[PDB]
Formats: sequence, C-alpha cells, structure tokens
Amino acid sequence: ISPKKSKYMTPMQQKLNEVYEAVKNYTDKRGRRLSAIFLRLPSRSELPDYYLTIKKPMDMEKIRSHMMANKYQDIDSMVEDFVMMFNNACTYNEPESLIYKDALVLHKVLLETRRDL
Repeated sequence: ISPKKSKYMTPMQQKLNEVYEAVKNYTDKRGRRLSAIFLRLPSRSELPDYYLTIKKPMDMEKIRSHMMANKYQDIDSMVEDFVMMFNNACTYNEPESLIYKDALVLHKVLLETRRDL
C-alpha cells in the first residue's frame, strides 16, 4: 500500500516527474521501453535470493509513489534512489545480461536528464 498522492503537484514534484518520465519513457532503436523490468520488483516469495544479494531493494513504483506523496525534498534524493536501483540490477545480474546493459543506459539517461534540468 503506497502513500496517498497529493492533490496538486508542487513545482519540485513537477521537476522530479520530468526526471521520472524521462527514465520511464526512454526507448532503444527497436522501440523497447527499457524501464519495463524496473517498474516493479518481484516479491520476496517470488525472488528470495535477490533480496539477500542487495542491501536495499528499489523499484520505480516505490520511487513514483514517494514522489507523488511529495516526500522528496530535492532532485538529488530521487536521483540517489534511481542510482541504487540500477546499481542493484548490476550487482545481481551478469554483465552479459540485458537487464544489466539496460541499467547502464538508463543510469546514463538519468544523469543526463538531471544535468539538463
């Protein structure tokens, strides 16, 4: 159960949402939306080994709900959560894996987007 969304979006929320959407909406040459696998982690019952391999689980739905509850006090705090999520993907998965490679690309999209705001 996620925190209740706020009525209007603060300016900070709008700025954060611009970053969130840039990462969510990014597509490769073949139009594949790289974010799909990062939207929601499987549960502990579904992927138990994962949760003992990384220190702090993160997915985009967690970030989104925190963002929509007006809980992020600045851009860097959300960027940190995206970095942790991509770092976690590169920890658990092999460098030869698609998920790992997509994590490197979206990490770049993330930092470029912040840079350009």
